[PDB]
Amino acid sequence: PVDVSVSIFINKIYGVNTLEQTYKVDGYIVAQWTGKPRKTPGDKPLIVENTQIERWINNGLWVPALEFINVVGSPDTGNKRLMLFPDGRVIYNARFLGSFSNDMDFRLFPFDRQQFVLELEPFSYNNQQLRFSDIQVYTENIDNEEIDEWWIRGKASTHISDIRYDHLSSVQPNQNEFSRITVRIDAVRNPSYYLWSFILPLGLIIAASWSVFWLESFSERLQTSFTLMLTVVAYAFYTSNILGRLPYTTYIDQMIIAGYGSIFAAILLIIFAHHRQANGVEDDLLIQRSRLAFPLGFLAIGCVLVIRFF
Amino acid sequence: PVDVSVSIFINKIYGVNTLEQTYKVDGYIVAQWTGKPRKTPGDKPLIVENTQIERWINNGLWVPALEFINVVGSPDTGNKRLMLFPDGRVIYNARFLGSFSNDMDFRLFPFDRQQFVLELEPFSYNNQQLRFSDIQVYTENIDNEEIDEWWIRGKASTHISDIRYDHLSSVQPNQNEFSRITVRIDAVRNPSYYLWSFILPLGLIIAASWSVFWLESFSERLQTSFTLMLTVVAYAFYTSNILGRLPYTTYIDQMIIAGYGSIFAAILLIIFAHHRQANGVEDDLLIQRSRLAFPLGFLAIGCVLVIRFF
Amino acid sequence: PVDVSVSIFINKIYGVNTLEQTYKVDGYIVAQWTGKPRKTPGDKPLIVENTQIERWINNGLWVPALEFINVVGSPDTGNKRLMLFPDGRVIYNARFLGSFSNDMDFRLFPFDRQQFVLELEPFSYNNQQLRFSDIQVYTENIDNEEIDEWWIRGKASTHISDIRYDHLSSVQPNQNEFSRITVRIDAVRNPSYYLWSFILPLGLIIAASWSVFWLESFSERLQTSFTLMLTVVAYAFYTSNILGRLPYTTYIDQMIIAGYGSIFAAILLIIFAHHRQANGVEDDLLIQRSRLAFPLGFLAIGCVLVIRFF
Amino acid sequence: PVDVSVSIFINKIYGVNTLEQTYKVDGYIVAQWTGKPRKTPGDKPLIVENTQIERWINNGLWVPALEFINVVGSPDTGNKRLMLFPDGRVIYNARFLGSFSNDMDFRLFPFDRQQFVLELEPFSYNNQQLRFSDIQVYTENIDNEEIDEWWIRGKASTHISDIRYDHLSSVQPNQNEFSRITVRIDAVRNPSYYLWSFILPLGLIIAASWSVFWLESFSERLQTSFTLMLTVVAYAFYTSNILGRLPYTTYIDQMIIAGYGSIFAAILLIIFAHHRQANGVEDDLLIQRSRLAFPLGFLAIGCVLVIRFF
Amino acid sequence: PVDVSVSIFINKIYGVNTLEQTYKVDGYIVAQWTGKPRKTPGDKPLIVENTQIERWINNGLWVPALEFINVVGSPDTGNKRLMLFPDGRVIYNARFLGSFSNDMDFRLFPFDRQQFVLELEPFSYNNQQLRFSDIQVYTENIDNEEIDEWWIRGKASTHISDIRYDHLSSVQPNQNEFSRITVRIDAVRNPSYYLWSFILPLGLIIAASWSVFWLESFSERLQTSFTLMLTVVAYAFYTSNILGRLPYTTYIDQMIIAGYGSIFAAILLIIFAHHRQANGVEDDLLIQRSRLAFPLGFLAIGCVLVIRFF
Ligand code: NA
Ligand code: NA
Repeated sequence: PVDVSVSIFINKIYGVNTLEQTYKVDGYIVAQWTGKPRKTPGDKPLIVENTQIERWINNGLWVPALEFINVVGSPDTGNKRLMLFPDGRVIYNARFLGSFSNDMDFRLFPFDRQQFVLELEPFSYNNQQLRFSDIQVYTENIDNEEIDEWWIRGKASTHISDIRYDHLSSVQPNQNEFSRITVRIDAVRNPSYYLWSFILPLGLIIAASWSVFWLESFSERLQTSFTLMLTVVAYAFYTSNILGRLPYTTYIDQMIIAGYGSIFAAILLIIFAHHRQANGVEDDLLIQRSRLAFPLGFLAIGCVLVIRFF
Repeated sequence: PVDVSVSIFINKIYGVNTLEQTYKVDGYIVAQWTGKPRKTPGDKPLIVENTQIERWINNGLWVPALEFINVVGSPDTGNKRLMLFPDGRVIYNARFLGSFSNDMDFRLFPFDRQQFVLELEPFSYNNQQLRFSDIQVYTENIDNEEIDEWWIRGKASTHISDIRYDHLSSVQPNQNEFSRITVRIDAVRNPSYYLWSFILPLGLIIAASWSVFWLESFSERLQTSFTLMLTVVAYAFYTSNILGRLPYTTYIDQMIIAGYGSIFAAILLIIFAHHRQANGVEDDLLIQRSRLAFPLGFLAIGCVLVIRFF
Repeated sequence: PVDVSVSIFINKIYGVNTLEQTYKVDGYIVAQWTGKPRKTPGDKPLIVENTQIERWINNGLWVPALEFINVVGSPDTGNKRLMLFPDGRVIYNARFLGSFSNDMDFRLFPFDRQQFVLELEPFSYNNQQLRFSDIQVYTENIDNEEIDEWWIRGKASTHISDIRYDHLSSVQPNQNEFSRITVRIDAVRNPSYYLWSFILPLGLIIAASWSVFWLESFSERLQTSFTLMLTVVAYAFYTSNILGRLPYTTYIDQMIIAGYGSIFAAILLIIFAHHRQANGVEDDLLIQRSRLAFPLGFLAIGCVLVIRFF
Repeated sequence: PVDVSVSIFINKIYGVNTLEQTYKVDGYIVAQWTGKPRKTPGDKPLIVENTQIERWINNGLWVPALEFINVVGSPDTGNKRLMLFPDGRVIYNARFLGSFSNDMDFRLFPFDRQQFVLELEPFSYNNQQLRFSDIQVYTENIDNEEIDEWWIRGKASTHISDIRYDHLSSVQPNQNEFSRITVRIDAVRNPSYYLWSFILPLGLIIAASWSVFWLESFSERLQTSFTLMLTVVAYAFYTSNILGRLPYTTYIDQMIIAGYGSIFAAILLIIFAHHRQANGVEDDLLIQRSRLAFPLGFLAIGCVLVIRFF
Repeated sequence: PVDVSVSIFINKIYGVNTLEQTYKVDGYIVAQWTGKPRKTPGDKPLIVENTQIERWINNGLWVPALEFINVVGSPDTGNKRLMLFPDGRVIYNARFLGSFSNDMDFRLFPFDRQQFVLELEPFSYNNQQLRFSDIQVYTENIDNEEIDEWWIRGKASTHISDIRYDHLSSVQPNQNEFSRITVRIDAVRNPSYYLWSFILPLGLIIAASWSVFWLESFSERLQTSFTLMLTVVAYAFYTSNILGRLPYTTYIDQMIIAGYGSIFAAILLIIFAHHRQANGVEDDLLIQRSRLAFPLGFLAIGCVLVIRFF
């Protein structure tokens, strides 16, 4: 087998698209490995750039292709560099730019923690003939800085894994498992946008929809609460704006459903109160006396969700 | 004729676009077939990667092109591998990534069951000179896991079909039918998103638009019901958001039209009730007595649609 | 001159974009023509696939380029096949996929009938040296089936036309007119989507905006009619959603303007009625007596438009 | 210097995008020029198509590259034709398709007049070694017909200009000015869409918001005028839909701001009128007597803008 | 080391996308450097255009690749020119078109000042073998003119920087720092669009929501203020339209939150006023006496933000 040493440089991470579960990675790929010695002009290694590497491959150079597994489309390679040493180590450099896609789990969406994964494999050389020795990661341009809505934490977590591909069994019986390089880039979201943008105006709308309880006329109790109920229902599709069509709820989702329950229970309580007014002049007191206990109850449900879910 | 053995690996299915009737498939193609024996260096098969397969084709190697029928655009191939055995079997490997399009039928949209089809054909070699022997499918990375709004069930269903192309009749009279590989990937949707997102707030709006019947003043009976009627009409275009401009209705569509009928019959009943008030003080009882029977009627229409349609 | 026989296969029509006046066509191109005889291995015609046709062109083969006139961008060709017969007929096959654009006329939009046109020309060979003999069309996969909002009727209508290009006059004086292949694919829209989706809720809104005439209080006559008037105005941009910024009106457009006239005349009639109430207690009868005659009038305007326009 | 004769054919203009200031042009490029005589087979000029022009360039043919200046991206060339005459004139043909971008000035947007400009330059040959003799334009397929929202007027206006490029001064001291071909295609918009689509419903809304002055109750004067004021404010973003984020106003913009002034002055006048009602029963007459003079005033402001601006 | 002189021409800047933090740059690249002398036909330098530069590279010409660091995707190069002098200076010309991305800081968004940065580096040649001598910038076509929402100020600010790349340490121990060309293009936004488009209608809405204080009936004080409050809340997402999901607020954001505070404090003050009405007939004076002091207070908060923030 042949040892391979890979060094990775990450330029910038951008274009994180939760709707399509994609994100874009910029950087360079450097693969170092050792072969037979050769002769170079001078005692200095040879520089072979693009539209000249193919000529040396046609001469008989062995340059394996190292693909990326978790990409959509094709890695948009730029220039590519081949470095040839007389002593017998061959170094291939290229600038990738890939649109990477991976699984994400949005349970606690405003305060979520994700990771970016990079999965690299040789295309046709198994570890019995091409082994990845080690990788050292270079993340310094994005080491501690904020992506447009995500914060970065710490260094990269890396691992090389060996995975079996059963679909080569008819064409390569026993040696069909591949050395795979896996790199993790941890990332945490900034809650700040949603905190100043949605949970605040919703908070004011909930407060006004509670303050409607202090009124003393029936039309003011119903019509304003109805308009507020419909406009609160109109904010159901905020999660679908940023995220996909997720089968599970978030804090915005759970909060807005709790708001729905509050306003619907309020309008049912008012209707039941008027139905208890048999003559239209007998006044109930206990049924609107909930101005101070149930706000503590709603904050209690909120703090139970906060304590248990965190 | 020449036998061909194809083994298929499916990496991931994503980007299911019901609006354009497209979906994206990642994976690898492996075609195995047997020809004349040859000479290789060593007793080990030769590895010929990209920008070197064309040289061996120019040497006289017979590598047929196996296209995909049901794609939009072109399959975005990546690297391609040619495996050459001295004993006389030639194995071609390539990584496809295609945007696949096929028919879909959205009668029962929230609870629908679809399948993904892959249709492959050689470009110019009929089965009298190129026969597909068999295919074995490899679906393990996506064997039992949820696509972003679709669930996967079971293994792949495969079939090889032989179809006649009449447009080669002027250029190839009798032998113009092609061996086609067909692979089915069954998929079932998750109703969960729409269940928590749309049928619930619509349910609360219908319940409030019914609870308006318990009021005792004319302006409250009309104005709130009118605003609720217009906002219920405003949710007509929800199906057009996810789906296309379909000629047929769904459960959201049938439910929202039933809601339209309920609110329009309610407002007509209220107007007819006031017209029966000849003096403006004579009160009707039978015309608003439908508070308990017609909700059972609406649930009856719903359960009839549920029982008969399922 | 040289005869050319072209046979066309159409795979599927999709992606009809009325906003950009584009549509996508899938299929294969087959051009058959006769030249000088040659020598082949065996008595069987030679199969020359892609990345090998260029070598035979460099050998001295005459393969003309047959472009498409009415495309946007470039035809996304796939594989291409060259068929070489010893007796002297050369057959070129390729899989096109083009985004085709042509004129459309949307006078009667919900019930419109269009056609898809395919315009093909050789790039540089006039009919004095390259003549199109005939074409036979192959439309069987889409022969009788519904495109996502269009129905297909009958077979293809074809014609070969000879058109003069005056811009070669400085470079080719007398022989500058080109043989052009024209294929028509008739298509009719399905009215069903718009029939269940827009003309129905608009019908209910118009009916409610008429039923407001049966009320007996001024505020109920004005405020509800005003809200309904503004929401009917809000549906002006439905045509701009599907279609472009058309200089002419459709049935949705004419219907919604008729609705505008109805609601604006109604609110002016109510204001004029209240102005005729000099003391605020004198009641008019003739000015609201139009509950039964003018609905017949509005249906009369509708049926006049239906009878005359159809 | 070398004379060059260019003849231009324009196929169709489409995809005019005011938001990105782009438009798409289809057509062919024909460049005719005279060089040294040569030998051809027969007495007939040689036809050299694509993937064969490069071989003759490698033979020593001088084919300059004629780029387009005002494009975004790259001109999507199709086939390219080289015509070789024995007498010594070389004719290059190619089918371009470019996305062209240029300045536009939207002062009087609904009734605007623009022009399409085509700017062509050789890439590296100045007029001391490559001179453009003349151009004759061929616009017949689009000579008098309507683009989807633009009308075409007259023939093309052309000019060849010689412009200095100062950035070659370090590499070519004295001879660094380039012969540039400039073609103008005048175009005028059709006001019809906006005339039937926006200025009409806005006209009805303004008329209703004036007709609110004829009412006799305070709540009807305020609430309806408030809802109409907010929905008129809601139509502020119509210009941003079609156009960009322009620093200057249009007729829709000026009209909607005039509407804003009318409704805001009306609501301030009503509030001031009620404040002049000291006892709540004393009635003002002069403050609502403006039903007939200020509509003439608003039409006067409109006709002043029409007369002065046109 | 080898000196390199680079001259840059900028054609046009367009497509500034704050949502994706991208912008597009058009222009040409010219690199001048001196090598060994050679022989040319005549005493005039040789013109080598595209699809001929690669042949001279294969002959043994040393043409380094000068990439751009801060691009997304790949620079869409057009034609490329090589200029060869007999005396020994080699000049490479090419037309780039890149989508450039860089950091932006939107604290004071309507009145912001940004700069466009261009970062260029050789791909594999460090300054010990390739040194950038100097750069002279050519910005004349866009020297003083307005980009579609940005104004340009002054000349370009340029600097050449030398940056260490630690990821070549395993492959090149001591000499791994690269000469980088950095060009700054200062740009200032035009506040005019937002000034006439959003801060004006919001100003009228705030003025009407203040003028509601002059009314004398409870329903008019509540219902209109409630509808205005909800529609003011509805304009929260204006910043998200142009900008991204920013963690920090702007002047539109701070102004709209101040409006939220004004309307919510107003509705709470009205509710508290009615609660102070113990009998429903006792009238408060001090609680609505804030018609003249708190508008001065709101303008005071605005002018404090204006003075301190500027
Ligand atoms: Na009311
Ligand atoms: Na209302």
